[PDB]
Amino acid sequence: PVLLKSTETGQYLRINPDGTVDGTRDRSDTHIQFQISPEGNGEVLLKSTETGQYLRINPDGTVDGTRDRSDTHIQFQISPEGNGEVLLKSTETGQYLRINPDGTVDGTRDRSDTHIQFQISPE
Ligand SMILES: [Cl-]
Repeated sequence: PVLLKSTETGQYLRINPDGTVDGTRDRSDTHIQFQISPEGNGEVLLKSTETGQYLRINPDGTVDGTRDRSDTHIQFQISPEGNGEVLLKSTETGQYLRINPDGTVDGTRDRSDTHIQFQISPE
């Protein structure tokens, strides 16, 4: 498993069993563990290790978890950002995953937003 941490706020992405997605600094939470798996030849899915849910950025910018493997909004591209940092971009909507300082998680098309930078680390 890997962890997905917001560089700016030091919060880890978490998919809760209720399907909501938020950020936490609780390193002991089992729900911050992810598996990155291939989808076709150029994309990835980001799946919760403990709940089996996939991260989804909806067209309206909300971010939640789903187990619907047919959903077209669970596909991501990971793009290097210099240093050990990456952006996590929805292929379908062109939105970047963002963790806000209040712990909410959402999507934005603004590539200059400081809250879209992530560091991926083995657990
Ligand atoms: Cl905020």
